[PDB]
Amino acid sequence: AENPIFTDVFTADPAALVHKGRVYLYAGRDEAPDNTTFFVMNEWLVYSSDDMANWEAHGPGLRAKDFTWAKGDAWASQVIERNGKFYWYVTVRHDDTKPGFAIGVAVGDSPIGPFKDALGKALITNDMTTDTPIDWDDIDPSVFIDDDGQAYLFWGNTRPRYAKLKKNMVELDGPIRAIEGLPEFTEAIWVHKYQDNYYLSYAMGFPEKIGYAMGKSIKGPWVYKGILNEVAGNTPTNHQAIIEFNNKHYFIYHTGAGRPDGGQYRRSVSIDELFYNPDGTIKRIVMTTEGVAPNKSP
Ligand SMILES: [Ca+2]
Repeated sequence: AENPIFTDVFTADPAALVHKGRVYLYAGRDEAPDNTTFFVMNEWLVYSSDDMANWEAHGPGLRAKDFTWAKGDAWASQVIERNGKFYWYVTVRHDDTKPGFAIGVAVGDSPIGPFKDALGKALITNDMTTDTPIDWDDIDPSVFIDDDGQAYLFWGNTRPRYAKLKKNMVELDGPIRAIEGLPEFTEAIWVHKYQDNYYLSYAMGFPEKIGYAMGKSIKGPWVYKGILNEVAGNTPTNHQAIIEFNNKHYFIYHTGAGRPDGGQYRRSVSIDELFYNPDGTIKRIVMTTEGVAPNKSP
């Protein structure tokens, strides 16, 4: 379970879920030939584990070009289960009909697919959010289903936003709302709940750290609580996912510590353990070479 956990490919922008006693881990595959130009990402890979230490590779689960309305760029994504189906929210570069990055959604009958575009068009297009002129604000989706059954889509670079999702998971319900209270917000929202607190962690500043805020409701208000993760080894992007599995908590992220020539466009998923303080704040992550111990259900 030494970090990075996969040595034969470069993996980035991790997301994870727990389904029938296995963790499923989703990540973009970095195919950039070096760290000199830009991200080259075409497909997302799927892995699974019953102990957080030994991982089964399932191969590509989805490709950016699977969305007929996308140019490419298999950017940050997240998968969630509802009512027996799996909804995969993706960042992709939209074709020129609606210039800029966008958020798509695919649907699958199992955690490993087969996945297909659930809409045949984008869920969020760049032109739906014009309070900033940049064309990469509509990236990095995070999805959450609250205890009352209301689902929510969070996203954004520069401008943090969320909206309710309909029960079908593929349609917005009501207004796109701006989120307040996240100082130095950059991108990469992850939302989770533990006991009676909600947590919104995010990439903060640039080069990126991870900051986080706590709320008593999924609607906020969000109260900033400080740095969750220092700048990650040899990468300016710091992209995280937090899950609870078998009575432990896991901070899944990426570094540029892989070989050969890991770096900003050739990243590697890593995992370390996450610990709560009694008051529900989170101890700052310690990023390690050793990673996590096996934690299989007895
Ligand atoms: Ca926009």
